[PDB]
Amino acid sequence: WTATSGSCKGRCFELQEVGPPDCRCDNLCKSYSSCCHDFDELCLKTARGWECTKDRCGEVRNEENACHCSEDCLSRGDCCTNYQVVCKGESHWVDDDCEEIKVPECPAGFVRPPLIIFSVDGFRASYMKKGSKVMPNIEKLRSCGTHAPYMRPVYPTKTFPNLYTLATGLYPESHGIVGNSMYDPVFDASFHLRGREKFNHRWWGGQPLWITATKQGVRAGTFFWSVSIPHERRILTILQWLSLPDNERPSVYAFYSEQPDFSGHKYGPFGPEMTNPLREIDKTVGQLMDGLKQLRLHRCVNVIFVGDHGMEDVTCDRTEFLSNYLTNVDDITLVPGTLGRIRAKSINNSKYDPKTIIAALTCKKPDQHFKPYMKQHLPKRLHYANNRRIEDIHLLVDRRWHVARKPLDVYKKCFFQGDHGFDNKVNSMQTVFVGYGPTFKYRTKVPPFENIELYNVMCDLLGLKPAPNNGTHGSLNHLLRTNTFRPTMPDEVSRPNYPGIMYLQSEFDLGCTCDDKVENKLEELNKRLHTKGSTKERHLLYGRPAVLYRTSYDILYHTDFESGYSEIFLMPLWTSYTISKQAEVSSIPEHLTNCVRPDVRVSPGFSQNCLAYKNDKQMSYGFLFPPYLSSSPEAKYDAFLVTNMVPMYPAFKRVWAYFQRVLVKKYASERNGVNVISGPIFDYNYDGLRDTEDEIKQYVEGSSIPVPTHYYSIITSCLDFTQPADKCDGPLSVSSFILPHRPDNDESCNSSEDESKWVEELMKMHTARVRDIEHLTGLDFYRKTSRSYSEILTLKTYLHTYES
Ligand SMILES: *[C@@H]1O[C@H](CO)[C@@H](O[C@@H]2O[C@H](CO)[C@@H](O[C@@H]3O[C@H](CO[C@H]4O[C@H](CO[C@H]5O[C@H](CO)[C@@H](O)[C@H](O)[C@@H]5O)[C@@H](O)[C@H](O[C@H]5O[C@H](CO)[C@@H](O)[C@H](O)[C@@H]5O[C@H]5O[C@H](CO)[C@@H](O)[C@H](O)[C@@H]5O)[C@@H]4O)[C@@H](O)[C@H](O[C@H]4O[C@H](CO)[C@@H](O)[C@H](O)[C@@H]4O[C@H]4O[C@H](CO)[C@@H](O)[C@H](O)[C@@H]4O)[C@@H]3O)[C@H](O)[C@H]2NC(C)=O)[C@H](O)[C@H]1NC(C)=O
Ligand SMILES: O=C(COc1ccc(OC(F)(F)F)cc1)N1C[C@H]2CN(C(=O)c3ccc4[nH]nnc4c3)C[C@@H]2C1
Ligand SMILES: [Ca+2]
Ligand SMILES: [Cl-]
Ligand SMILES: [K+]
Ligand code: NA
Ligand SMILES: [Zn+2]
Repeated sequence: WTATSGSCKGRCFELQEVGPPDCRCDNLCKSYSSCCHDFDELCLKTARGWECTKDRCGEVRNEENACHCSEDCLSRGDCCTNYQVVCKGESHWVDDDCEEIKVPECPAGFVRPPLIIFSVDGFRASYMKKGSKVMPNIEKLRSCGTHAPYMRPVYPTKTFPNLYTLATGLYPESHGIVGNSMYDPVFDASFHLRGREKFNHRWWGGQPLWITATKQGVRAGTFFWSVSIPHERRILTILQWLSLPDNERPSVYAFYSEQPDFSGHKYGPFGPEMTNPLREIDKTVGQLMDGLKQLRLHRCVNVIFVGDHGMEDVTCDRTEFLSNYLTNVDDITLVPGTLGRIRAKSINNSKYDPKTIIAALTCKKPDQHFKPYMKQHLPKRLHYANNRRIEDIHLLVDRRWHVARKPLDVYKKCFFQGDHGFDNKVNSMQTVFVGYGPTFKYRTKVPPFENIELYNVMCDLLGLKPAPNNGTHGSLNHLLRTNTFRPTMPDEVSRPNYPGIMYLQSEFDLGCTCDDKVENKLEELNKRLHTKGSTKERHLLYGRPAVLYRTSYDILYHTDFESGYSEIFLMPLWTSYTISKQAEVSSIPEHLTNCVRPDVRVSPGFSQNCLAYKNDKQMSYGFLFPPYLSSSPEAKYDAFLVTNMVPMYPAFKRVWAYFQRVLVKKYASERNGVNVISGPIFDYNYDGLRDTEDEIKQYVEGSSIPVPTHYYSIITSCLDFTQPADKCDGPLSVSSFILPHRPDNDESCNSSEDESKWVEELMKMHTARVRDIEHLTGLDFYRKTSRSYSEILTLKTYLHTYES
């Protein structure tokens, strides 16, 4: 209850939110039904419109006007944005040549260049090129400032999760806004687009930029705008706030546009009706820049033009219905549309079973346009699992489709032609980034990057310490002229041991055999050299990975590969090897098919054993360095050491073998050699972060051999592929993946076919950043290169997306 009997006189868009039951006048009061009686009259003036005309010039101030063309308007801070153009012979900002802004040019009393965030809903990346004719203001920011060809949103590519990811630098799983619609089972409360629950603070995790600023003494404009406040009023309010006295003036501001998203839903991303909303956005950008120029701020303020997600063609007739798959359709609740989330309709129903739901949804129709997952088996690059608000069952919907529960949900709930929400690597969901200002670079294109990285840079722009977040601070330093953040590499926490030969063969009782009793200082001094590290600079091109937690592990050298072998997990944390363009693939000799060899550098007590794999009817084993790529028959024996073995389900050995036998060589052929680092990942609580040993839920039967949830590989080569991977003088090129280690290939509907028709497609879906592997393994890669640390941070955030 508000006593809406007070007045907004001189309080319009006040920056303190006064507490009930004084009446409110802030840009949010409408949404709370709490505005003073006279809010509309005083604060939402519209008389005479938004532009000065020739006859208004020098007018007598009339306070009823939406904006002013009188002589006192510059000092009152409330001229129409085109005042100087119309009345003082000035040019529009878009008509001025662009001129490098080397230093901030700010009025006296400004302590730092203000930051203005101009955010646009549904602004698809390809609008920058495709709409460029009708957006001259936006085109000027883009070509004169710093721009990326596109910016990757987070999953799901829905509005609330992405705008709040922009504000916090966090994945939705960590900030808690995991959809536009949510149920939280602990609160027992629902979050909806319509209604008052969504305003409650307990949904909103993390620390958004306006709170980070405020706590550090930087004042912030209010980020939220009621839908019915016209764009022109939002702009004039920002400019008014920029004329406040020094002690009252914010340093950071946001503008938000519901367009082009709003028309994109009705007309599709490229409908002919979309040209108007692009013109209109651009005209708003021009009003802002004209208004800044008037206040002498156009070479002082940093502007970010940034979208939340793109927009795809999606129509009612491209809907899949769960009623065509499930017999028990009324026992589930579905969150529907461009993603699916399924939970039980009632917790009192003990006949509910996720396994039979998943199975009824798996590979059931030839053209099926969604795929079911338990949330922990989603591609780790989505980081969409670690939150009680994300339902255990997830459907990843193909681009251009919806999923709904029953046909009656579509016709009695076409009505629309565009939507978004799909997988964040989809081209149509990509969005935009431009920075323009003294602190951004001049006419500089930067590579695509993810929206989780912007929060750190916004903090950098405002001299703030960011709250802990999912960006990699320093990865976007190349966007900035100054204010760069200079990180240092993390300190290694555990140092390796370098074991020599310490055990005789008969000390091992592992149930392993190898047909190897077949056998000079020519070929004998040479083998000693190889076990001491003599070929280590061929196979370890960027230094050893550092271990950033407390553990016990051994470096092991071999002719063809080097490994860091964990005595705690009984297998390598990492295995590093280089395959040149010239390398040849050989088969495993007949006699050596089941060969496993004790490693005389490593105690029986810290080794796996073959018996456990024999006794374990479900689990087999594979090798991290592939026997197929051995440099010689003799070197091949090294690949069968017990210390190169890792537990693998037969189903997963199909994927791994094809990767190792076919794909590594293919990559070495195309990239002019590749360095590969491979290893296991344990993430049983699906939090994106390395498990400690007491979190492991599965072992090889009768043993202490822990079973990985995933296997990773990082594949590096020279960005200039005229140089071979092992003699590369400049920037690197990387692709990586984190394959889920699963006992079936149910994910891959074509898997009964030959691996050439399905494995590479699985791997592409599970593409990852080196940074994703860092979090999952507690390792730090690329510690010894000739590149600057900032450039290495950017390489570690790279994602190879396989889109066109
Ligand atoms: C992406 O980046 C993010 C952010 O960096 C990473 O997420 C962080 O990762 C940490 C490890 O998972 C985690 O540390 C936890 O935190 C526990 C305390 O957490 C609360 O406090 C947080 C701080 O708020 C304040 O921030 C500043 C200082 O930074 C202050 O000035 C202000 O005053 C702020 O208020 C807060 O952020 C956090 O919020 C979460 O939970 C809220 C609901 O309660 C949500 O609103 C919000 O959205 C957050 O939700 C996410 O995170 C939680 C995990 O916290 C998760 O469950 C949700 O699903 C969701 O994903 C809290 O309010 C701390 O107590 C923990 O310590 C335990 O474990 C250690 C083991 O070493 C023990 O020492 C300790 O005793 C304790 O164990 C005990 O408790 C156990 C139960 O957990 C029990 O089993 C056990 O037996 C013991 O009794 C631990 O440090 C961060 O909280 C988390 N931060 C955020 C924002 O998510 C993320 O990892 C990155 N992702 C990737 C892939 O890299
Ligand atoms: O006023 C703002 C600006 O809010 C920020 C926050 C952070 C922010 O972060 C920053 F600054 F870093 F960009 C920027 C603007 N609003 C965000 C709007 C989204 N709304 C929807 O109703 C909605 C729901 C589903 C949709 N699908 N498609 N479009 C959709 C739109 C109303 C909200 C009002
Ligand atoms: Ca984990
Ligand atoms: Cl949602
Ligand atoms: K077995
Ligand atoms: Na299959
Ligand atoms: Zn939308």
